[PDB]
Amino acid sequence: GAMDTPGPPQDLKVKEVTKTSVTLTWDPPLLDGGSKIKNYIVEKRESTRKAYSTVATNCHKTSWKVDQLQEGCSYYFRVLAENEYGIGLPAETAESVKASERPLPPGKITLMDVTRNSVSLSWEKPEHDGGSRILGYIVEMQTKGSDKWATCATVKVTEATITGLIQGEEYSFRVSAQNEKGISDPRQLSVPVIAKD
Repeated sequence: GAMDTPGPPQDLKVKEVTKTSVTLTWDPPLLDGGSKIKNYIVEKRESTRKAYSTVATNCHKTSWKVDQLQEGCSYYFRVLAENEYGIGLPAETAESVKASERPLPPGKITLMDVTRNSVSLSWEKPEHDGGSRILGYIVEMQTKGSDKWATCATVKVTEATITGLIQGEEYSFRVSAQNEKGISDPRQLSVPVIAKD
């Protein structure tokens, strides 16, 4: 049949993303051009650059982890199959991917006020945002006796007052930071709080 370089890799996608790396996965071309695919070539393009940079020339599996990326920058990726006639058609990712990840947790939670029906909390911003700006915080509460944590506030500022508490009941609180990539581990307030006064 046809004698040619190979068709494009199929279903190229980004499997995982961190502030320093992206893992790619794909499937073999539907057409090899009549000669065995010897290897794949993997390339990256920081989105402001006109030229790709080659990351691997002898990739022998349908996956590759591209590392040493620059935090906060966005990238396109390209994979080509190669046979004895040379380099095949490119598969390129449809959208750019930003090298960033979910943030670190907020700083230590500080208990600011307690009354018979409320608790006020304050915290510092995360030590690092993972490369994507903090969008806000999720406060969760646990009531004595419960096997669950429940969201009790979603705020953009670094403080929250939780109202509607029962006098004499004991509550625990934790806070997580969120950005466009995900949500940090929660940081729990160091001690439970009895609603009183």
